[PDB]
Amino acid sequence: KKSRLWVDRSGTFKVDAEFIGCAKGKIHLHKANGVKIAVAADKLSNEDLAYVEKITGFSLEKFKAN
Repeated sequence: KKSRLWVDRSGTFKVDAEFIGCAKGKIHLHKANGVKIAVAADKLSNEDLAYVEKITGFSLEKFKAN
């Protein structure tokens, strides 16, 4: 795990970020730019979820749209 390029489901936004904590279905992210953001884990890309799954130990399969 390290500050990397995250992408949402639709590919509308891509962000450099590291995973800090996921809560209430959202992901708290700390960008490598030094900014802290909140990205919903359910409108995100499967790869990004698979990664945060590995950080957490949970499964975001349910959050993957396809």
